[PDB]
Amino acid sequence: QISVRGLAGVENVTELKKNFNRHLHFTLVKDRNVATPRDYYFALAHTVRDHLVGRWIRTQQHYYEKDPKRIYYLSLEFYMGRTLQNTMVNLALENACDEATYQLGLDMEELEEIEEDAGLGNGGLGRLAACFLDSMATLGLAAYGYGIRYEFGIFNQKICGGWQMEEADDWLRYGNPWEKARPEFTLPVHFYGRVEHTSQGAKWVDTQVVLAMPYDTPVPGYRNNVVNTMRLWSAKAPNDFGYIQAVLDRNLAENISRVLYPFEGKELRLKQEYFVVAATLQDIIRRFKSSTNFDAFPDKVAIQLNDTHPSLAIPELMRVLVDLERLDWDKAWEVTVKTCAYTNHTVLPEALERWPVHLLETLLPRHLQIIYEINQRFLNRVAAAFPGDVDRLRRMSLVEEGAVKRINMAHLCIAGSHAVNGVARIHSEILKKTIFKDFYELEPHKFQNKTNGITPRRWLVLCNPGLAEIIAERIGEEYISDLDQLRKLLSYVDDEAFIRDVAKVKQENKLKFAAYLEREYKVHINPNSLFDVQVKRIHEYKRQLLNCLHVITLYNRIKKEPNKFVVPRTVMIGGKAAPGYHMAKMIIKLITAIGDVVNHDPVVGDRLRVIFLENYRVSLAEKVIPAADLSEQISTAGTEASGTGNMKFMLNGALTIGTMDGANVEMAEEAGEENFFIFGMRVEDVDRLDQRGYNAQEYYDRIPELRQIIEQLSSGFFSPKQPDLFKDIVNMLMHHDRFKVFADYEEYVKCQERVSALYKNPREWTRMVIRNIATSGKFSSDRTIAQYAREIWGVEPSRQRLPA
Amino acid sequence: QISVRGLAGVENVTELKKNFNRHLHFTLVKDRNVATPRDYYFALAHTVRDHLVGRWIRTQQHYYEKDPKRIYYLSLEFYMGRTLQNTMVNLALENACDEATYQLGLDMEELEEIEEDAGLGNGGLGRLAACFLDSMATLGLAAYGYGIRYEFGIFNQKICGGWQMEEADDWLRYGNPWEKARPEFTLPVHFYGRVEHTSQGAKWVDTQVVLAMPYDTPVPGYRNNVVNTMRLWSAKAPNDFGYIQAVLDRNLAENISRVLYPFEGKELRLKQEYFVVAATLQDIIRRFKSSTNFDAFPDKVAIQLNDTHPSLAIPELMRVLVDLERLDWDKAWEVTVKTCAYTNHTVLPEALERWPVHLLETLLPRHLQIIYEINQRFLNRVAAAFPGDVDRLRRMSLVEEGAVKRINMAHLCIAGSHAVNGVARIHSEILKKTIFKDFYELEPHKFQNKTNGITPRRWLVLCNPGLAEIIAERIGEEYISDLDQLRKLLSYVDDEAFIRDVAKVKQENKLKFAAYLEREYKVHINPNSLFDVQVKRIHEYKRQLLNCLHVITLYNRIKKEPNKFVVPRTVMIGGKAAPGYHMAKMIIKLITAIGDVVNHDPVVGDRLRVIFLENYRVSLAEKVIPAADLSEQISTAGTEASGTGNMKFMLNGALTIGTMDGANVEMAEEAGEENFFIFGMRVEDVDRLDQRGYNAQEYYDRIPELRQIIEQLSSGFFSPKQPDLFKDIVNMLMHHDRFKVFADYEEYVKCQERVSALYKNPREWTRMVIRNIATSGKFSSDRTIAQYAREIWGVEPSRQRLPA
Ligand SMILES: OC[C@H]1NC[C@@H](O)[C@@H]1O
Ligand SMILES: OC[C@H]1NC[C@@H](O)[C@@H]1O
Repeated sequence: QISVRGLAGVENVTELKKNFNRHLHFTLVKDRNVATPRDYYFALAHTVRDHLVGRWIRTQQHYYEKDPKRIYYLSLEFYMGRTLQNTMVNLALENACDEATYQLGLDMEELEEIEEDAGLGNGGLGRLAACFLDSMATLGLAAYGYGIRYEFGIFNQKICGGWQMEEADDWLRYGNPWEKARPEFTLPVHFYGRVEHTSQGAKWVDTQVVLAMPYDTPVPGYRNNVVNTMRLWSAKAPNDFGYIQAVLDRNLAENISRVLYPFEGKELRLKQEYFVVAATLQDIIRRFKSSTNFDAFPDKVAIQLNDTHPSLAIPELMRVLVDLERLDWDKAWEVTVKTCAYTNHTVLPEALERWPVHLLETLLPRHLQIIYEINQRFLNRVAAAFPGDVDRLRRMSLVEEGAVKRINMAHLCIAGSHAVNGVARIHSEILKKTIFKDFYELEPHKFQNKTNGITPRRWLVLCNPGLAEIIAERIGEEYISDLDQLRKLLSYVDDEAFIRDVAKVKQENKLKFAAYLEREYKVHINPNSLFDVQVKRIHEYKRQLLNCLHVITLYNRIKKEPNKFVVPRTVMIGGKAAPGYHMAKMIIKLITAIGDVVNHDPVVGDRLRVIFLENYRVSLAEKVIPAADLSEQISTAGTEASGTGNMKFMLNGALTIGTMDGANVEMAEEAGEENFFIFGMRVEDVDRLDQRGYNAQEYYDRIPELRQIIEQLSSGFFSPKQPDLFKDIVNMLMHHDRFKVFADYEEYVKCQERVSALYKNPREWTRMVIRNIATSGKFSSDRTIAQYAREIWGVEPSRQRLPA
Repeated sequence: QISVRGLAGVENVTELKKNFNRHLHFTLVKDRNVATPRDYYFALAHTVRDHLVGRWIRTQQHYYEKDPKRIYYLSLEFYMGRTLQNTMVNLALENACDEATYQLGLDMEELEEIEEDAGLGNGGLGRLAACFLDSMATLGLAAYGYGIRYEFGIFNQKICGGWQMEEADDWLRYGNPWEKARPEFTLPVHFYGRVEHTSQGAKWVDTQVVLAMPYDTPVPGYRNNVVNTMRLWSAKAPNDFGYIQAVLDRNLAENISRVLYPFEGKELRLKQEYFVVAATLQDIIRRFKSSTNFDAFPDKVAIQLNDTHPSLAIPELMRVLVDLERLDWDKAWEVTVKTCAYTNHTVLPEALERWPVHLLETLLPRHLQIIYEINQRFLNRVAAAFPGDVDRLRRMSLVEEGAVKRINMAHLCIAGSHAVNGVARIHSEILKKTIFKDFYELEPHKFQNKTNGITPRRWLVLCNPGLAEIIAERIGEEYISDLDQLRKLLSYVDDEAFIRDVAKVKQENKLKFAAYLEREYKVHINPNSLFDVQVKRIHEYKRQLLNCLHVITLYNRIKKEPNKFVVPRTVMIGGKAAPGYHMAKMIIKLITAIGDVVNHDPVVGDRLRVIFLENYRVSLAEKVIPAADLSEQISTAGTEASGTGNMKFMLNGALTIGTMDGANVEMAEEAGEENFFIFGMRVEDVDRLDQRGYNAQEYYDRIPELRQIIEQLSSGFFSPKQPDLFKDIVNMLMHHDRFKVFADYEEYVKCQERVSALYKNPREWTRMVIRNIATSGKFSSDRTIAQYAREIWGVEPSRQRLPA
């Protein structure tokens, strides 16, 4: 249909049709009589997979020949979403498949909707890694994603009477046609045991052996015929493991790759972490030996560590080079530091892993020895650089004293890596000034920034084809792999035909999403209202509560002056809470409770709707973001390391209400502050407040509108049958608010009125939109990856094709 | 190469080659560079599978149209062996594939050897069901095998210092290309719960739901284009089943289809049994409704129950018809009796399932109620037929008193079935006279015989192509689906060219197997010796111990007169012992212990070898039976219900040494007693001995040669480092021998001398062989199945093709 999807020729369409029939017939073992839409989805998925694998074989063939420096991206989270459309777009098969399935009496869009989201990630970190794989392939890097094939992803979220219910994600129930099991490349991973010393170094012995089975998923670049590999590890018990009981207990080892953790210091967590690290490192070493001399290892291998999760890669690499390959400490260490780099994804104190010594002792005794020995040599470097600074010595130690003895894994990461980066400028500055100040003063050259990005493939071409077409009409298709080219849309801010087109696309997207809400969730929304959307994980730092306070203000204002005009709004909030995070679960209930009162008040009518979006995930993100008018990015300054949803919204025609936090600062810098709704405390202001002490009572005393809301919550206004249901929320807001919701309330409400004012003038809104879209180029993951490649890994990106 | 495999044409071979490459490329995701022989095996297996599925679809399509009476064969054992060659032969693809793989630089025979045996059965019962599926498809019956997809089969047997070690059978490690998972046809199976009564009948409530997932395996008929289905059930936990623990405990439900039991009254056993029954019955009912009126059910459905294992099918069918479909008792019962039939496979007291009431109460409360109610109505039938016979009432009851209360499942089987059969004439007679006398006197018309059979496809054409070719040269190919035609070989017993050919085939088979022993197991055997082979499960009734006593006699005779001529022999014994069957495990050790002494005695030389065959299984049976001269079938009279190995040997050119037990009686009747080495007690003689009382001491007192052997065993002759190792064996032989080994010793040794005498005259041996092969026609499973079809199920077999 459109230009951004490819050619629907004569030979391709005819050839696709007979491969569809072949897979339905031979692969699926069905005919037209018993074939359900799911079988049709599988037949198409298998047919498209055929074109991937041909390119996949050639790519790995190619890397064998050229022998380039290999990048290893290690994450415990790969938040992939659906694969079919992404695959069709990157291979230029979308129109051929659409025409081909049409000629068969099939709707392709109906088929796409049957694919389950890969349950392989939680949130930002996981989606980031997905965007990166896409970018890495698009830029011709010989890169590998490595992680765990969780049998059950992050839970599916169901709402029952306003409460989050968790239910298992059986995304694999019907099979995954994209993955290829590789049982022939299975690998031992060791646990417990003991250390023995011999005239010939240390030996790890009497170990429980868990086997690690790899599944491979192809990762297609954008129209460059490069197809990289994402390799995911599954746990499988060994074969010599009454007789019936020995076979049943094989389940115990296989529990490692069973569930993604929604930092909780459980053993199973540590085991997952070592599991992915150990198998991955064996694979990396094996691949390098098919190039003896580990001097060249850093020129052939780059390993990127994402948060403290794969931190054990450092002692593990040491263990292999020292105990097994017989290299001297100093040489092994030189190789480890040059190979590894460390990205920090968030400063949240409750996410920087600190393991108890008594646990590493039991589970990985040799690793503890290596850590102690790393710590010792590192501390002599500190001692010699800062003579007499004993407090620095204990601050910088990898070992923490007091209560239980712990190993700070972030400190390990810094010591054993040649580069350390944060994920947006302000965040990387914060690392340098606060939590890693000591390490920065010792090695200022390790510390870099790499502002996060999103892929324009999924996050524009795939999810918003309408917008993608009108851009291409004016400036052509080159922007898809070079998003900076969107600057050229600046010369169109005054063009009347373009203003109308941007506004029409937005309204089409809104109408569409409005109709999805009704069909699948029977809830009725006004499509000409302002689509006010906050979508991300539920957490107090993200301050869904601040949004809640605004929604109630608008409602109270409508009740006070009902016959006075207000810009209508649909307020949408979606996100999962962590299962044991009580406050987050209460917030969800608060939101749905506000909906119950507001959506059923006749005096309000269709002027305010509060909708909770159930089971927020990648594929729901692809539907809601194109339809949004207002992006809520309202974390307390200094808490959101970057964010990436914000970039998704910028790129899709939403204006942003936000604090100067994470990437917001750089988004506002790129579009100009005038084109951005910035409100609230900067980082400096939060610090000043922290010094004097935060007293929420003061805000309750001076702001009558806020006082009313607190009273309403306390007295059961939003919970008539359980008057004191939100007592924990009120009590937290009043006495124990770490994120200072009340302090940003006034300026947030004031900013919101300005958002409303501007929306009454559609023409000016849309011009402001154009200025955002036109300046979103910096936020491409192509740009991010290009920077990692040049400043960290030491490989040159490439835009060159591989033969078809 | 040969005529019995098909045409290797021009279009087929060319077309097979590009499908081989397609699966290697696209299915396997490999190229010539990384492709191991296993990948080549998988590429061929996938290519041949393509031709199956085309016929598979049409067959089920066909049955939908014609709507024939459907046969359901229920077994907890399906002992399938390898599938590739069987598949090639039945489709007539063997020569096309051989030529096709040759043109690619591949040896097909090398590839065949990479396929693992389906770990889905234990022994006779399991192999019987396999032969039957083959026969049912060959004879055009709309039949379905139903059972459990055990994740780990029967253990693999390893010998370590003469002892059986059990190790898990991970036959699925690399995947099974023959099966098709069907997640879309998953089914609930209920456990525990309670019964509630309502104005509207009984209700089963508060049940644990285990889900039952079906895997389908195609079952090709012989060159008739019929392809039936074998459906196997896998356990999978439900979706609403801290949060981490709820996901891990999903393993508990999935333990149902985890391991085949090597009758042990465990709960997990009962659960497996109910599991297969419940899901199977739901499937049967569903299929019948796509024909309201359950009067026609018996005309559309036949269910065959194999031993007491699927006995719960009877109360389960009642439960569905009464509680769910709302039929009256009497009508439901009429339907159940007409649908079900029961085969008994062995009279072994320790294999007739008797479950404790307290267990059925807990696990299946409604089923217990239905059983009690069945028992009540059945006992009124007994009371009215035999007025005043109270002991008959308690003998015939489904409920047993004393100690723990038990349900006799065999009694249930008889009451709720319209036919009951044994598996060889003598065995069916025994059922009528002894263990089911009471039931026979009440309903003489239920009781039938159906002598077991083997398939000539696997057990001649597949395993012995050499013999298959020389037969076809003289009489053509028609015998493969009509084995009675072997009678025509009678007119050849005096033909000189045929005598030589039979003898040459045998020697080729022997040379071949001799060379397999050396390569894979480095053990050196004389190929001109008499190949004396006893292969079957190790059990005292099978009397491997009697064979052992002969081997030691021969050895002692050689030591006494070393320079006297004896017909050289290789004595081969193979078989698995049940893990907790102590005596059987000791017997194995005894056999290997005899080997240690005998194979290393210089004075013996290559005149006697004792080899234990490790890990006896279907594919080893396919190698050893063609190579055998002497078939040991030496169970105590009245203990072997039929046997089937015996028929395998008869058909492959071995003479038989045996007791008049099971099918031996009918084999001797068909070939004439003169052409058979019958020895020992008949059934009548065992009875007479049982009456007087068995005193083994008496035989030890009168037979000096036997006395010597006992002394040797006791004094540590075969166990020098552990003198008293075989004390349990001696002690059992002497005081607690239930199978009367000593009583058959003299006549067994005497018979063995006659076997030896005849072997010195090769020409007469081979003529006697011809007379056996020529009369083995009755033992075809085609004949057996034809009889089940006509006398039990009420369907007419057919030899007609389906379109190609
Ligand atoms: O770096 C991935 C994510 N970590 C926390 C967010 O601020 C950031 O986008
Ligand atoms: O009927 C299957 C098997 N049960 C015991 C054996 O005698 C018989 O072949």
